[PDB]
Amino acid sequence: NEDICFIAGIGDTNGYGWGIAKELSKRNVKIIFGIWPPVYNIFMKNYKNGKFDNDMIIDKDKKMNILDMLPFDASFDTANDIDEETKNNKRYNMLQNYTIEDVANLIHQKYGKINMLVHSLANAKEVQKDLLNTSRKGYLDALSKSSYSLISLCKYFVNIMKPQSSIISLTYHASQKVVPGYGGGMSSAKAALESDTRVLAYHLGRNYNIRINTISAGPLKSRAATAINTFIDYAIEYSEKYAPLRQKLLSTDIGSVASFLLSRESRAITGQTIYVDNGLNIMFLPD
Amino acid sequence: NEDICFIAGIGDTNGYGWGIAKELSKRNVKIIFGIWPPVYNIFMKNYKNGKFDNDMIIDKDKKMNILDMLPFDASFDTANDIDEETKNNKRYNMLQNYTIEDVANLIHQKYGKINMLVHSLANAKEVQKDLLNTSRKGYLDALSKSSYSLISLCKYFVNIMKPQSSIISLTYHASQKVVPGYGGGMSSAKAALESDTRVLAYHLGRNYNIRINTISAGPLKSRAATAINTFIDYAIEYSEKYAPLRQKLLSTDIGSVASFLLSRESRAITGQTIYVDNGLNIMFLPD
Amino acid sequence: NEDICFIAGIGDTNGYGWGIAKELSKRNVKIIFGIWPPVYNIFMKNYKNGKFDNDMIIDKDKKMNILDMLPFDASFDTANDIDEETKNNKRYNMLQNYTIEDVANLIHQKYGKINMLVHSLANAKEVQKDLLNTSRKGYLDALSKSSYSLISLCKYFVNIMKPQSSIISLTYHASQKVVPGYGGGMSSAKAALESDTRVLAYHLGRNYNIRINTISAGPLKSRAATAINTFIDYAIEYSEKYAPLRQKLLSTDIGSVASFLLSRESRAITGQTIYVDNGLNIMFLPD
Amino acid sequence: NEDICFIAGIGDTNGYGWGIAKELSKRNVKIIFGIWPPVYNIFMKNYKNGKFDNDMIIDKDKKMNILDMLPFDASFDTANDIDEETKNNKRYNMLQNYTIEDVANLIHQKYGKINMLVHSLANAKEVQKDLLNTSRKGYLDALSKSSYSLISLCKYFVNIMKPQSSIISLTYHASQKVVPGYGGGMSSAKAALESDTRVLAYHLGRNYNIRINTISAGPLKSRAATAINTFIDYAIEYSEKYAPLRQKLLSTDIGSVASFLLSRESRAITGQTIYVDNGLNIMFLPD
Ligand SMILES: NC(=O)c1ccc[n+]([C@@H]2O[C@H](COP(=O)([O-])OP(=O)(O)OC[C@H]3O[C@@H](n4cnc5c(N)ncnc54)[C@H](O)[C@@H]3O)[C@@H](O)[C@H]2O)c1
Ligand SMILES: NC(=O)c1ccc[n+]([C@@H]2O[C@H](COP(=O)([O-])OP(=O)(O)OC[C@H]3O[C@@H](n4cnc5c(N)ncnc54)[C@H](O)[C@@H]3O)[C@@H](O)[C@H]2O)c1
Ligand SMILES: NC(=O)c1ccc[n+]([C@@H]2O[C@H](COP(=O)([O-])OP(=O)(O)OC[C@H]3O[C@@H](n4cnc5c(N)ncnc54)[C@H](O)[C@@H]3O)[C@@H](O)[C@H]2O)c1
Ligand SMILES: NC(=O)c1ccc[n+]([C@@H]2O[C@H](COP(=O)([O-])OP(=O)(O)OC[C@H]3O[C@@H](n4cnc5c(N)ncnc54)[C@H](O)[C@@H]3O)[C@@H](O)[C@H]2O)c1
Ligand SMILES: OCc1ccc(Oc2ccc(Cl)cc2Cl)c(O)c1
Ligand SMILES: OCc1ccc(Oc2ccc(Cl)cc2Cl)c(O)c1
Ligand SMILES: OCc1ccc(Oc2ccc(Cl)cc2Cl)c(O)c1
Ligand SMILES: OCc1ccc(Oc2ccc(Cl)cc2Cl)c(O)c1
Repeated sequence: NEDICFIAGIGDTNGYGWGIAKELSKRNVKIIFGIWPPVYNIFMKNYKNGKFDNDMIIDKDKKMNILDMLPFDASFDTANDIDEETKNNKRYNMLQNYTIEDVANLIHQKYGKINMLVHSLANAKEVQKDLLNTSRKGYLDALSKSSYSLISLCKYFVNIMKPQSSIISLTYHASQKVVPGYGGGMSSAKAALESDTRVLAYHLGRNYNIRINTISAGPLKSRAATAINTFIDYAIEYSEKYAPLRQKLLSTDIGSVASFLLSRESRAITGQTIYVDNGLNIMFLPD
Repeated sequence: NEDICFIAGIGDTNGYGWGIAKELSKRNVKIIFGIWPPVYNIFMKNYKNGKFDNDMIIDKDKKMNILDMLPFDASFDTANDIDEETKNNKRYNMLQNYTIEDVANLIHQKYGKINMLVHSLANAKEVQKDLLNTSRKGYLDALSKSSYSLISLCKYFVNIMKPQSSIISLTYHASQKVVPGYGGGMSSAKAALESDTRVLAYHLGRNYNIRINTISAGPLKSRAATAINTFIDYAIEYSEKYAPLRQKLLSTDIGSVASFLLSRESRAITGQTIYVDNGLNIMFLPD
Repeated sequence: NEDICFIAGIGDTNGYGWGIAKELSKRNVKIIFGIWPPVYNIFMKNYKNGKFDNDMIIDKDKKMNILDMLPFDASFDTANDIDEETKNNKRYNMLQNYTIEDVANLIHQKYGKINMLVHSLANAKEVQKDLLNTSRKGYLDALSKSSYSLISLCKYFVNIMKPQSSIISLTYHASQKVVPGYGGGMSSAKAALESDTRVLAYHLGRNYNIRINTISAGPLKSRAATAINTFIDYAIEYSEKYAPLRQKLLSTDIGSVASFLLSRESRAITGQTIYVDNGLNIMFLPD
Repeated sequence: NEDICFIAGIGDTNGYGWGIAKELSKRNVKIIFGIWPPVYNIFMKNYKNGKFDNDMIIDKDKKMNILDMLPFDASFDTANDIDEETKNNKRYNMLQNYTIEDVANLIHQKYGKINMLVHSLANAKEVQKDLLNTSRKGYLDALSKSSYSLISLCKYFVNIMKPQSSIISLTYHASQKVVPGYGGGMSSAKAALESDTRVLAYHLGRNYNIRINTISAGPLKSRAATAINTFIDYAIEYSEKYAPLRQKLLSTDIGSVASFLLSRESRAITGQTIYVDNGLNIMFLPD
């Protein structure tokens, strides 16, 4: 009663953002979507057209309660940060107040203080090249959009959160062990993120009593996964064959964990990387 | 319903076992206590004399419910392991079916299959001596009671548990980083426990579809903690001053995490060490 | 006989770069210095003036053999990457061929193929602000100069290295555990670096048979350490008081390890973070 | 000179003990072998009959030098620990001073203080059974012989060692990640060993100025490796195909690392697990 969560990084219903939204809904948490401008209008259209009606069903009792849907770009911290090419762009020209500070302000102006924050987004222009062939521009882009965006989101959203609020992001084990196709500095971005989760936990915990953790998810066939070089088909087959738990990993499996970590039940957990991957991370040798 | 939990390692209401019991009770889980014979009688008398009535209060809306109390010694796998001296000992003479196998059979005969199992016990004859000064007997004692007991509980209880059951144990960071005062091969035992948790997640996940995880708890002033000599006041004071979250760590804080890991909501987590310690583990240098 | 090492990141003799140069010298490795342009001329002047003569003494037998000293800026991958403000800058206008590709070319043109590479440099414009107050520009700068620079150096220098060559960089435990004054995204930069060391180890090992590792050094009172917010005086006092080995950490302590990892003796070690810190990293609770 | 190393765990020339001996010999270190009584006689006869002559060749410039060969059983701390049956056993009846304390005293009486100590031994009665199926006796046997033996060697040998001495042992990644086939509580034992290495680095560093580290070696086809059942050919084949460095892992590869960690050149390293495994440990998914 009175819980609000902003979920940054929803493009459709096949990702972890949706799975997190669903499980939170089971707890009656009011959901707000942060949607990347290039895919905002298409998302809105699909929604209006009922494409997601089946995916919104929680069970016999209720449908997902989406409070709001807002364009959100993690590339830009403030209004001042947008360049001419973006201002003049087909998809952006028709929207506004989609930088991180603007979204924080706008949510606060519409619904007040919130208490749950979800970072569920990543990007890397050069993800299809291996680390050794990644440019400076490509590397920094991955860190900017996949790691720095977490820090920015915290800096701006903490002003509009209640004490004892909770924050999560999503990571991948490629930060810790070598995953060949996970290129473009995504492995690097994820390494920074897991470390940043610790440092942030210190500052937010001491200064605001706010917790932050990260979930290291197993493979899910989402939009962005399909962008990597079959990679995702391999990851999923391998996981289902060699993980300790031979079960299909679902986005709601991550969602049920996200929900717990965002609740008061996990009051004593902060700065952690929690693995939700059917135990795959524990294996050395495939058997 | 049909949720039954066996909690192995309860002697009073001051430890993590009680905190886990209270939190599980809040979710309507049936609780069965396994009590070490040296303190079983004192436990029962206190209970009967209503000495724990206060401690069983949940909401003031609700009160803890305990299905059964059973004598239990995690030193003994089967009846045939019990040495003549122990079986005739003043505190054991009067008790029956207290080995790991017998307690498994007993519970199964009385209530059928269970779906939740808690290892919440440790012991070490030589905990007061630092590692270098620990004898072979002392070290092996510590591993036998604090680590092997977990593997044995698993071997015998997996026959009385349903698929998708969950198992948790409790550990301490001294396994990964040096804590002077944590002697006797206790650090050794917790390191083995945390490694055995992975190995067992493999076997139990593939063969039985059963999860196992361990919680690395922060300092609580329990009965056993005081037996370390003072050490625990130091640990508590240090934790409350330097942890990211500066709040008093409660037994029920661990309880609610335990409860989550035991429920179906952590379906995709297995073989992990989950830290519930106000984030202290993430720190390097104090302030 | 015939070993050449390029050391990127020498400003004076109080850092780890110098300590590495010294120990390598003991093995008769030919040393080449990569010196950051802003401090190139001052370094050259001090050298010419004999300020380092005492610091170059190895022992009774010999003086350090410096093959060459070159301006080197890790901010720039190629000639194309330099902007007008830098081209027009007091200290830069008077030098050339100081981008990473130019240095690789120039060394190769002068001395041929080399077999030992050392990354011993970091920078972060906003190091004095905590992570939460660090800007995008500040964060990315730290990653650009402290982490991406390693990848670039490998991409360009592998063309001019022999099979079985070896590469190292320097890191700090702040990537793994929270160190309060280590701000500006340096903790983040170091986290990316340790992870990048793994990914690089894969690519360089499979494609070129080249090894790469990173040394996680304890505190040394160097130029850059003095830039952090007494921090370094605290770090050193604490380390000398609480590390398992109560001895002054010397730059040559790191140098002797760097030397081993750059030699054939460590033929089977790659992608590792090796701690050289008098064991400090193993402690949880100060005693 | 005055460098003397005791190597505990040698039965033939096919293990890591021999490889460590050869590498130490190359540095003019005096070698003393501690040989388990069940294979001591067979070892001596082979040696005397010149069966190891080939294996002792270093450069063809040089040949291994062995100061002494001693019967040694790491099961027994002192003479008073030896059970009547063992002392009268056919293979033990003829031997004397083979406990940890007696071998320490003996070496001290014969050669004075030593500065290098190698634990290169492990055993487990039930290694063929997976963890879940390991008995209490088997598990405790594995910890007693493979882990406790290290602590005991330390306690008794620290009296016959000089300050700035160094101690190494050998471990395997199955402590940290799951390796099916590594049964008997061997994984448990290696996890305890790796934790005890930190705890002992603390005590030994502060009280004696003595270092201790452990090497996590990749697969070598030793005598003991074949006793696991095949398991080791599998491990080797997997390692040579998937490791960053695709070259055959040799015993002397471990030897040279051991030699570095035992020398004064690793003065600032203590309590670490150093991986010498062609970088396999850093990988997540194969190709
Ligand atoms: N899918 C997997 O297998 C997997 C495994 C581990 C971790 N993850 C992580 O989970 C998170 C969610 O991704 P997903 O797997 O659900 O795929 P997804 O495509 O559903 O989610 C990624 C979202 O990030 C958004 N995004 C990209 N750039 C952005 C920017 N600059 N500003 C704002 N939004 C931007 C995209 O619109 C997209 O909706 C990611 O951080 C990913 O790294 C995914
Ligand atoms: N209290 C802390 O600070 C702390 C921190 C980390 C982990 N832990 C862990 O939590 C668990 C419980 O300890 P606690 O702190 O709650 O103290 P506690 O005394 O409340 O719990 C220990 C219980 O284990 C029982 N026990 C001991 N040996 C037994 C045997 N052979 N068979 C059956 N039962 C036996 C004892 O009777 C006792 O009731 C332990 O595993 C401990 O390692 C405690
Ligand atoms: N000193 C410590 O306590 C400590 C502890 C752990 C790690 N380290 C690491 O050791 C490495 C060496 O630093 P140090 O401690 O010897 O101090 P240092 O100042 O002697 O070395 C840092 C060098 O990096 C150079 N540099 C900065 N920006 C550069 C750029 N854009 N291009 C090229 N060079 C640039 C500087 O000129 C300087 O000489 C650093 O990576 C540091 O992070 C230091
Ligand atoms: N070979 C590998 O693949 C591998 C990989 C990682 C670690 N290791 C480790 O290396 C060490 C040596 O094993 P190895 O692979 O060289 O096989 P090995 O047979 O060459 O070494 C084992 C030696 O230990 C001796 N030993 C056993 N019990 C003893 C006791 N109670 N007292 C004294 N000596 C005893 C045996 O006689 C044998 O000579 C072990 O600790 C093992 O765990 C080996
Ligand atoms: O199965 C592993 C896996 C699949 C998808 C992932 O998400 C991304 C990967 C790359 C990029 Cl550019 C963006 C995103 Cl959202 C991910 O992190 C890990
Ligand atoms: O605050 C840290 C801490 C306190 C108590 C603990 O529990 C024990 C410690 C020693 C022994 Cl012999 C038995 C137990 Cl139950 C523990 O594991 C960690
Ligand atoms: O004692 C810990 C410590 C001291 C100095 C360090 O090096 C730097 C720190 C910050 C910046 Cl901007 C640049 C460099 Cl070279 C470092 O990494 C860690
Ligand atoms: O290739 C991995 C590997 C092979 C052999 C090993 O050594 C032993 C394994 C089991 C037992 Cl009973 C005794 C020893 Cl010496 C080991 O530790 C790891």
